[PDB]
Order: sequence, then structure tokens, then C-alpha cells
Amino acid sequence: GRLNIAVLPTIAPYLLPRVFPIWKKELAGLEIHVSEMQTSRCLASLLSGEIDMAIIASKAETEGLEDDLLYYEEFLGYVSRCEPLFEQDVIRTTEVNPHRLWLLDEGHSFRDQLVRFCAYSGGSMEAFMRLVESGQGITFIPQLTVEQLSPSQKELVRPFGMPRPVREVRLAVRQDYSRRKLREQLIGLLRSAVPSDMHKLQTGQHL
Amino acid sequence: GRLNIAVLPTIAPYLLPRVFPIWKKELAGLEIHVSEMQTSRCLASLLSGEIDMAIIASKAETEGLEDDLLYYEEFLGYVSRCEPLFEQDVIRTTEVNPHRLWLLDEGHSFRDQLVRFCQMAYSGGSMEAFMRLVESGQGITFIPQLTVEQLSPSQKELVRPFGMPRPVREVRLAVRQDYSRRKLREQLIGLLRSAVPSDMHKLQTGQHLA
Repeated sequence: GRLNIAVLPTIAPYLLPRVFPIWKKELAGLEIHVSEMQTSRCLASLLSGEIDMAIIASKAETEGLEDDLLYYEEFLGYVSRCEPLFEQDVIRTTEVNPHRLWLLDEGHSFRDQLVRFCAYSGGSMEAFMRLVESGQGITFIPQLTVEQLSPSQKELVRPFGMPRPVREVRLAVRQDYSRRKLREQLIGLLRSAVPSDMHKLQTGQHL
Repeated sequence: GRLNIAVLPTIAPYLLPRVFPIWKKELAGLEIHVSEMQTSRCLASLLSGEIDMAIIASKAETEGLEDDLLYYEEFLGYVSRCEPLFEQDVIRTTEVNPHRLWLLDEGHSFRDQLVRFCQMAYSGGSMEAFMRLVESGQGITFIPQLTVEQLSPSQKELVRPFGMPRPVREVRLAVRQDYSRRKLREQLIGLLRSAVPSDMHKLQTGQHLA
């Protein structure tokens, strides 16, 4: 059997290094092909039958499509040494200068969700991060990247103040996805690839 | 009015941080808008007036455009501590295990040029994801030379160069031939050139243009 799984561009770099070795082991001999695509293409590709499963960061909200919770993940500030905020320890929404702020394009759920809760187009998170580490402005990253960060990269992280926003990362498939056993096991491996505390919302956190 | 400039995604994260503050000091009061795009799109955007300049990794070679050299840039290997090839000090493309190799999709000139010149699971992947995977001990990927000055000491341990001849690409600034602000254009060329080590300005012994 072959398995076609899409993943968001803002999830893949941080989740995939973790799940690859688990897949390798618990799903031995299953040939899996991974594809990065934004959310709407994911929904569209599930429906068309191009992909089997989708790791996205919201509820599908469309007939034919069902999604299960996998884990919650916070939004974290990434602040350059020459910003006034650098000297504070948590991000203050109100003090953030929007002319010095790197945001992804509309259509990335990561950006859509952050703008609700609270110069350079087409940007990647890689680009924004490199800019901040060299003194240029502020961007936002997902919690799961800090574990990949060097100790001096870690010095630039600033969490939000309570209430701290989280996005929910979910697995999506077609309602009548024929392979109900595979789908459940996966929900099992993916949830297993991240810390257990993330499996549950927490006081101070709110979607 | 303002400058609309496009930039390859295989260039922006490594070059934009160097040039940004030099653009501020020297071109004060000039409002710049940067957009990340792949090569074909840069070209069609110049022709159609959507952007004014594009920083690409080849000669435009299209009716109506022209371009100037900015610098040369090696392709580099990025090898995880678990791969067989990690023991070697130079990488050979012909020995790379294809099942443990991450590559950008066709249409990304960084992959298209490498594959052609060197005559050599995961689609739609980003350079960031490929590097994260390699750091975690999984596979091999290729990186542009200018990214090394952003790498920690531990990350640098994974870099492996090619053996002679080493392949480089040329980074160039393309515009419309009828382009208006011809002064702003030579200023920029200077600023961009000054944003990279002087060794990259000319083709060095042992480098061949891919």
C-alpha cells in the first residue's frame, strides 16, 4: 500500500523530523509520500482524492471532510536584539510596531489566526527568522521550533502574556475514508511524536 | 515611486539579512517592497510591470530583459551524522543514496541547475525542512554557500563541499531593457555586491559555472 499525506508549510519542518523515525518503525514497509501544501489545497486534494490524509492546523469545516485533534501548540514571539520589546520578557501585543513586523501571506492559517487574536510578501518563516537573528524586527514562530533552536536563538524567544493563543493541529481525511484502521493508528503515532502535555489545552492557554 | 523588487526563495533568507541595513543607510527615504518568487514568475512579472527588479540565479535570456552580475555562489552538501558519506570530506553526487536525499521541486532553479550540471517521498519541501531533517540525523540535501555564515558551529560540521570542479551559480539583477531609474539601478548593483564577501565577486580557481 501507498500513503499520501499532505502537511502545512508551517508544520512540516518542526513535526517531520520527529515522526519520520516513528513511521519508519511502526508502519514498516508502508510506502509514504509527503507533500507540503497550504490548507485550501489540502482540503481540495482530500476531496479530489489526490491525497489520503492531511496534517493541518484547524477544523476542515466542509461536508465530506472530518478531522481529529492531535495536539495544541502556542504562538511565540521572536524578537530582535534592537527592539524595545527585547528588554521585556513577554510579548506585549500593544507595544509591537507593525512597520517592523514580519508576517506570512494571507492564506497561511498561521497568519490568519494570529491577526484575528490581535513591505515583504511571499516570505518564508526561514527568511523572517534569519532577519530577526540579525537585528531586523519581529516575527512569530510556532512553539515546536524552540527545541530545534540553538541557545542563542533561544534568547530571542518571547512568549505572549496570558491568555496565550494556541492553534490546534489536526488530522483530516474524507468522512468515508475507507481505511479506518490506518487512520486511527496514525492519530496514534502523530500524537505520540510530541510531548504529552501538548495533547491537552492548559490553563493560561486559549484558542 | 517605490521600488518593487523580487527575490528567489533560495536567496532571500541568506542575502536579505546582509543587504537590508545597508539599504537603509544608503538609500534613506526610499520605500522598498520585497516579494519572494521563483524564476519564471520573476521574469513574467518584470515584463508585465508588476515588479521593477528581480534578483535571480541565472541570465534573464528573455526578449525585453537584461541583467547584471552580482556574485558567484557554490552549491554545498549538507550531510547528517548518520549517513555513510559523513566520513568523507568531499561529496560526490554519483555516490549519494537517492532514497535519502531531499530536493526542491523541478522549477526551482537551484535544483534544476544542480541536477542538469551534475547529471544526477517528499514533494513541495522547503530548504528549512530539509535542513531540520539533516540535523536530526536523517538524509542529505544541498545548500547555497552564502547560508554557511548563518550556521552555528554544530551545523557547520555537516557541510561538505564538492571536489573540483566545484559548481557555482551566478546571482544577477534583472530589469526591463527600457527601464527608467538607471541611476538607482547602478547604486543597487553596488549595494548588493558589497553585501557579500569579496571572494564571491569573481570566479575562483576550481569553480565552474553550472
